[PDB]
Amino acid sequence: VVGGEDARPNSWPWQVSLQYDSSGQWRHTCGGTLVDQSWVLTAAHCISSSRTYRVVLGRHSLSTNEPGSLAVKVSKLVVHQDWNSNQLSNGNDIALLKLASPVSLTDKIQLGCLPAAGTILPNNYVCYVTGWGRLQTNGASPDILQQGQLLVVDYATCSKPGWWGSTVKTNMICAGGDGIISSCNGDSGGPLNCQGANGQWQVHGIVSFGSSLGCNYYHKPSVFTRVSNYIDWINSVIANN
Ligand SMILES: *C(=O)[C@H](CC=C)[C@H]1CCC[C@@H]1O
Repeated sequence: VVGGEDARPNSWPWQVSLQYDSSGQWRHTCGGTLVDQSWVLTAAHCISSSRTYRVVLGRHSLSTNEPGSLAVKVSKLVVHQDWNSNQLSNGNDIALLKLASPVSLTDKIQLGCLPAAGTILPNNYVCYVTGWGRLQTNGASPDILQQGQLLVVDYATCSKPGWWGSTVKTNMICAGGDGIISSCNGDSGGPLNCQGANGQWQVHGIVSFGSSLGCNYYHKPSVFTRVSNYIDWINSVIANN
């Protein structure tokens, strides 16, 4: 996250680290959200069928084995069937990962709540992106979970040709776009968290893409997969695997 700050420890208890095996080291590559005791939600672009995956849960520092943090092997990968890696701007950038065994819920490890089907956030809605990605474009990755505040930019604005133009579809969410705060490489797959009308935190987006001009860029909002578009698919995959 560029332009953000350290999260409070364990305050985003659904946030996952998605890691792969790199030459006998476990290496962070994407974020994710725990969405059921057996399933993590993430971005399809984070998945290669050739890598091997584990998920780390209940974490704050990526390098410290903190008490009550947990690594679990990932055993099944389910990418959205309409995802095309060669057409990232079509959307459908979504994947569900099955854990080898269910996690027990705790104070540090909780489920992230999804919005109703079809829910659209209005312009300037307040949300927060979280992750262990880069702190600036091509710069450092933190050890500690960051968060950053991002306001929703609605479709009508974000599709303008000064913004993303036609890169952006109604199956995505735009947030940010001031050039101060953004997601960045390494935040991919993790949550856009927005608090619903009754206090509750919900995960509305999955970090998908930013601009080749830079992670933080005026009138290039960070783009997210819109979770309220796949509620039905998420539940089918879970019932059927
Ligand atoms: C994820 O962190 C990145 C988007 C965030 C702004 C992805 C861009 C391509 C590589 C990475 O997976």
